[PDB]
Amino acid sequence: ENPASKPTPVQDVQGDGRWMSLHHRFVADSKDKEPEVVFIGDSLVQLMHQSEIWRELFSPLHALNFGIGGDSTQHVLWRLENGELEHIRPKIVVVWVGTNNHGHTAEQVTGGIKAIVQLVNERQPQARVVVLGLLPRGQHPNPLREKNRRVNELVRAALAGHPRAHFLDADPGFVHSDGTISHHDMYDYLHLSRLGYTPVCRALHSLLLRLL
Ligand SMILES: *[P@](C)(=O)O[C@@H](C)C(C)(C)C
Repeated sequence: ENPASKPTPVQDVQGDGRWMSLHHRFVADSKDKEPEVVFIGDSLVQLMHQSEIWRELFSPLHALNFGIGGDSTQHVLWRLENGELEHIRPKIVVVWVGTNNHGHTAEQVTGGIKAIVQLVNERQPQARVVVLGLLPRGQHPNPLREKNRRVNELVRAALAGHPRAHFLDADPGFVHSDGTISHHDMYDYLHLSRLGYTPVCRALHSLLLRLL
């Protein structure tokens, strides 16, 4: 099987049970709330909630943020199948995951993303699905930049004839002419600074407004 599309939780090898705690909180969120928009994915999704941009752009939309740092596609898939889509009927689900899929080919990662969209199409058939492209990373040109680009190309091709699945490239051009990414946009060449989130969230918020 494609390991990217075989649903599995993150095994606790540290001992504090943080991953399961987050999942359980999100499950409780879905049990208690009636969101119109559900965001799910990795640290890029999660930290969007920690910015002041969230309360100004996305809170008004009645949204839940189920991002978990370190998640790969198969982890998001497991979470969606194991409680996080229960007791809700969102209009839109936003998916952003795949940059952490180390050891998976771009094709496998694409397969994991397609599996996520399919599951959402089954459990929440009324919802439109928005998939964000994987952002570049690393200070200089490197294999992960090519990988994420290739995933974006493949995912975009997969979603193009899917008329309630929407591929969104939120990258305003973080990779400059000299091939570098500024630490002002990504403080560690992966996570987005407040300045980095600005054009990304603006792009997303715009799309969400059109669909909604
Ligand atoms: P995001 C891209 O999930 O950040 C990850 C790699 C951690 C630093 C492990 C949370």
